[PDB]
Amino acid sequence: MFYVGTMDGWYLDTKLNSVAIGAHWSCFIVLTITTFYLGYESWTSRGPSKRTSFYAGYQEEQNLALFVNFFAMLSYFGKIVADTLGHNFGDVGPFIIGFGNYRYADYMLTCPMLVYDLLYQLRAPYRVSCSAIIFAILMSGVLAEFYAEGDPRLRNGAYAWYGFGCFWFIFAYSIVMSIVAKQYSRLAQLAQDTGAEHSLHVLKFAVFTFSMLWILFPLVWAICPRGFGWIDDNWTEVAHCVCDIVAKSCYGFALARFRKTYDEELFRLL
Amino acid sequence: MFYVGTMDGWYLDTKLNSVAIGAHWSCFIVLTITTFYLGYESWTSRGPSKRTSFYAGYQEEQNLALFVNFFAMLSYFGKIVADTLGHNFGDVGPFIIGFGNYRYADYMLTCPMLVYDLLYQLRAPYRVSCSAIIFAILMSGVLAEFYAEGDPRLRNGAYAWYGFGCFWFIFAYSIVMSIVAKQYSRLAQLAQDTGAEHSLHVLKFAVFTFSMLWILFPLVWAICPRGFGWIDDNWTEVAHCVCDIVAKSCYGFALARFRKTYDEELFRLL
Amino acid sequence: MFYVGTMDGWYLDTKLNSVAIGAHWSCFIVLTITTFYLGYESWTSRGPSKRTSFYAGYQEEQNLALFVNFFAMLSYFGKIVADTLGHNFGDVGPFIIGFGNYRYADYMLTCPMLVYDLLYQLRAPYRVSCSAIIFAILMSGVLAEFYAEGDPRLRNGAYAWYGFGCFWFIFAYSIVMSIVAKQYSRLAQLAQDTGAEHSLHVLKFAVFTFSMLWILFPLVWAICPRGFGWIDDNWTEVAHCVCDIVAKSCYGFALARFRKTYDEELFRLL
Ligand SMILES: CC(C)CCC[C@@H](C)[C@H]1CC[C@H]2[C@@H]3CC=C4C[C@@H](O)CC[C@]4(C)[C@H]3CC[C@]12C
Ligand SMILES: CC(C)CCC[C@@H](C)[C@H]1CC[C@H]2[C@@H]3CC=C4C[C@@H](O)CC[C@]4(C)[C@H]3CC[C@]12C
Ligand SMILES: CC(C)CCC[C@@H](C)[C@H]1CC[C@H]2[C@@H]3CC=C4C[C@@H](O)CC[C@]4(C)[C@H]3CC[C@]12C
Ligand SMILES: CC(C)CCC[C@@H](C)[C@H]1CC[C@H]2[C@@H]3CC=C4C[C@@H](O)CC[C@]4(C)[C@H]3CC[C@]12C
Ligand SMILES: CC(C)CCC[C@@H](C)[C@H]1CC[C@H]2[C@@H]3CC=C4C[C@@H](O)CC[C@]4(C)[C@H]3CC[C@]12C
Ligand SMILES: CC(C)CCC[C@@H](C)[C@H]1CC[C@H]2[C@@H]3CC=C4C[C@@H](O)CC[C@]4(C)[C@H]3CC[C@]12C
Ligand SMILES: *C/C=C(C)/C=C/C=C(C)/C=C/C1=C(C)CCCC1(C)C
Ligand SMILES: *C/C=C(C)/C=C/C=C(C)/C=C/C1=C(C)CCCC1(C)C
Ligand SMILES: *C/C=C(C)/C=C/C=C(C)/C=C/C1=C(C)CCCC1(C)C
Ligand SMILES: CCCCCCCCCCCCCCCC(=O)O
Ligand SMILES: CCCCCCCCCCCCCCCC(=O)O
Ligand SMILES: CCCCCCCCCCCCCCCC(=O)O
Ligand SMILES: CCCCCCCCCCCCCCCC(=O)O
Ligand SMILES: CCCCCCCCCCCCCCCC(=O)O
Ligand SMILES: CCCCCCCCCCCCCCCC(=O)O
Repeated sequence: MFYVGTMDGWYLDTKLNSVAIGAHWSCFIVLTITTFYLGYESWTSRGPSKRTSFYAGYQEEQNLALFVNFFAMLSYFGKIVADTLGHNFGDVGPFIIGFGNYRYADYMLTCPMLVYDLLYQLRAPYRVSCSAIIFAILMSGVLAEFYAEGDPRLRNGAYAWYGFGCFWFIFAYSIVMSIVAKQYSRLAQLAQDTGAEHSLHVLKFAVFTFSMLWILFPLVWAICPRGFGWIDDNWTEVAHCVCDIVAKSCYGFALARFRKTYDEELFRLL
Repeated sequence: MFYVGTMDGWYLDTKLNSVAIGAHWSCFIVLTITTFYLGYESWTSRGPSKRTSFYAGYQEEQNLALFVNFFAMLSYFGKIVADTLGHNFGDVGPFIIGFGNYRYADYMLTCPMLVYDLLYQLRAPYRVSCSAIIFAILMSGVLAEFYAEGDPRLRNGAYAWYGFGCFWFIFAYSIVMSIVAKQYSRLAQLAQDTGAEHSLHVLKFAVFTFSMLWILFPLVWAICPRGFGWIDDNWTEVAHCVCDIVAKSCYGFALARFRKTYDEELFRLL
Repeated sequence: MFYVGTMDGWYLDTKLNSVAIGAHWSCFIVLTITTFYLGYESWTSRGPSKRTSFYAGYQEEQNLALFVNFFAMLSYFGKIVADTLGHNFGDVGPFIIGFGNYRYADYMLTCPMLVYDLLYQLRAPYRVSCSAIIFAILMSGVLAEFYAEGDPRLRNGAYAWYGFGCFWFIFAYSIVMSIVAKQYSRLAQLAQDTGAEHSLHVLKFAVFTFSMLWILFPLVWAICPRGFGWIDDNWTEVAHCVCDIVAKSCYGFALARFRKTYDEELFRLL
């Protein structure tokens, strides 16, 4: 009778329309392109010096954007296999971290890597600590799905867990931004008028812009059928596809361009 | 008919009484307090020198006690949401590492971090190796729950897995204590009568005391309905709450006090 | 009606014969022996210098073969407990990473460690990156099991996921071998005729031989009931036991012998 968390739910027909299926295809294609591009950048990178063969091979923190895009691509491969077979893939079948049959179970793998990577660009403190908190926020979102989709007697568990996640998200942000802020401040005074100043401006704004676009995820939760229900389940899939293209692919391309142009300029100051 | 491992089990009414629910509330409050306290110590720590701003931010091994308390707090948040909704949370619903709807599934995340942290205080060898073995012991305990709570035809699987876990636990201990012993021995001769001797005495006894209190977990298993059944399921929840307050919170406060008083005294010798 | 992914499947009688049960016993005994042997080598190792007490304790990358054998031993302990109780253990019960009730769910823990260890022997670049890709390939194999064993309407999902895994496996190999190749090339010119040359020859061939034996896993998939069905489920269990003895135990013994004889000879060049 309740399908969430079961194999019975997995064998049902897909509830998704052409709009949601099209969004999954679009997201998979963009993530696959980004993965091959970031793979090429990883192979050919010689570092800021431009004299170290397989630089990204020895400094493997450089491959974090590649692995974010690669794991997101694997998750969307699963969504398009399920869509083309025409079976239900929403919060049914086996619970596997890094796989997106459970909403936010894919992000539990990729988001901690993405926050680590963002903070690593500014050599910011609390990188592992912010990855751990993001892991717990995404766990909160997974548990809110089980309550939201289960027996309506337990529905208020979804708000308890959303609230917990939002609490720690606001906390994490209000500490993260106060690190990104101090890291730019340190380097800004250090940079003086050297020309590294302009690249350092760009790095702070890019890292801040991509950080702040993460607020779209709890906002989509609030407007979708989990909260107010102003958008349906099909448009929620479209909202997540767009947010994933921005958070992972556009981030991946933006960072890859920064490393192409401004890496050495800041490698002396960072 | 058998509920362990199923969503059907999750929708049943809670089997817990007021004593077990009160123990969960008490444990959640203490873990939340410890988390905020250890968060404050992490933010304000300047290291043993007292001259490094955001020391714990760059030396993130210092945040391990914080993350143990934070993940235990998340697990107990889940128990009190389930208690207040009034649904069954004992070995039912989705299997998620770091979440305590399966007994020992929460500990699979926090215990390896806690053993790493203990051995890191003495700069002991085999820190990752001891974290790996503790992970396997807690896996053993998870698998013993599935056999203990399932079809009684398979009940003897619970003893096979408890035995496996106990075997490797005795092994791990009988090697760990022989490291803690040699690490104190090395530093004891090195310390001479310098005043660092007294702090080093305290560190060995504290690390040994907290290590030895981990024997309470397999002893609670033996006395609870899994073994002899001298205590019921409600008193087992109380026993785990008390053991968690000692193993995580009291450990967290004890370590934080050691770092406040004796960090620099031993940072020259460690 | 479909048992894959369910607790109902776990309570069924074993489908395995004496040949498959004997293979599980044989594999468990060999992995346990290898674990105790590699444990002894870890304890007594003094490094290439032969002057560092608990060398493997401080350089914990040396314990990777030990932890591969230890986790494989835990997985086979589970198979023999299930065989002796006489219950079904094939892709039923709880999904737990590092546990082999789901085919390839045990390997998701051990294979990334094993590829890290192989590449670490040659100080090869892309070690974490190759561990991440192997993790995704083994995830692909897990998802192909759910489709292969479920509702036959969704059977073609098994080929989609096998294809995805094979694609990234060929990719990973065709990049890995081009690293092992360049790492041997670098050291070969560096070694000249010093006597380190002969040991370096042995290391390249051993690492290449063990790397290439990993092709047996997707080949067994193709010949077993997942693909052409030339062998039955019982002989598939035997094929995996033999492949595990070679990939983990024989690897473990071969590496341990290399470190006994040729460690110092190459520690100056590596
Ligand atoms: C989406 C499916 C069909 C996979 C196709 C991936 C395509 C788009 C990938 C694979 C190889 C890639 C190319 C690899 C190398 C280079 C050289 C350099 O100048 C950067 C871009 C460029 C030219 C890449 C563009 C994207 C690319 C063409
Ligand atoms: C990047 C673009 C160009 C290529 C698309 C790649 C993937 C997503 C495509 C290519 C071929 C596809 C498969 C083609 C055939 C079948 C059989 C059908 O009964 C179920 C769907 C299934 C199993 C498809 C799933 C999706 C699939 C694996
Ligand atoms: C349990 C629920 C209600 C959450 C409440 C957490 C409370 C207990 C936390 C939040 C902020 C914390 C304080 C933060 C900072 C300091 C300064 C220093 O002198 C150590 C203790 C002290 C004074 C902390 C004591 C505990 C504290 C008051
Ligand atoms: C630390 C102390 C002071 C604060 C306690 C925090 C948490 C555990 C409390 C505060 C408010 C609580 C919620 C209040 C309202 C409801 C609706 C009810 O139908 C189910 C329980 C549920 C969902 C509660 C779960 C537990 C809860 C989230
Ligand atoms: C498979 C079950 C019964 C467990 C038994 C494990 C046995 C085979 C293990 C445990 C202790 C091990 C021994 C430990 C130490 C040494 C000394 C050295 O010269 C290497 C081999 C040798 C002699 C080992 C051989 C294997 C050994 C005997
Ligand atoms: C290495 C060799 C020498 C020792 C073998 C170790 C393990 C695999 C053996 C030793 C004793 C065995 C147990 C003996 C008794 C029972 C009770 C029976 O109703 C179910 C099987 C079960 C639970 C067995 C499972 C496997 C077991 C745990
Ligand atoms: C690649 C995907 C990214 C970067 C996703 C990030 C998602 C979040 C920050 C989600 C956060 C949420 C909360 C703050 C509350 C609980 C619900 C979530 C999971 C949507
Ligand atoms: C914060 C919680 C802690 C430190 C818990 C530690 C738990 C253990 C060491 C449990 C060990 C067990 C065995 C030795 C055998 C199997 C049963 C267990 C899991 C209770
Ligand atoms: C100890 C076990 C080892 C080293 C196992 C390795 C297994 C693989 C490389 C398996 C690979 C597969 C694919 C290439 C495609 C999908 C099916 C798999 C999982 C068999
Ligand atoms: C340390 C944790 C801090 C507290 C964070 C969680 C607090 C928010 C709980 C929200 C519960 C909302 C329940 C709504 C009930 C209703 O619909 O009437
Ligand atoms: C932390 C980022 C910002 C998140 C903004 C949260 C705004 C509150 C959303 C609550 C939605 C759940 C309650 C809706 C219930 C209903 O009216 O049906
Ligand atoms: C390397 C592994 C070492 C062995 C560790 C496990 C051995 C203990 C097995 C205990 C089985 C107890 C079964 C009791 C059967 C009964 O009740 O009659
Ligand atoms: C390794 C730490 C010490 C653990 C102490 C173990 C003591 C044996 C407990 C076995 C309990 C299981 C058998 C009870 C069966 C019964 O009598 O009903
Ligand atoms: C980036 C991903 C690359 C593509 C890798 C997967 C492509 C192989 C898909 C195989 C599908 C085979 C379906 C067979 C259908 C049938 O039986 O008729
Ligand atoms: C990447 C390593 C090599 C793998 C070799 C793959 C060979 C193709 C195997 C496809 C098997 C699945 C299709 C069989 C369908 C059938 O005929 O019943």
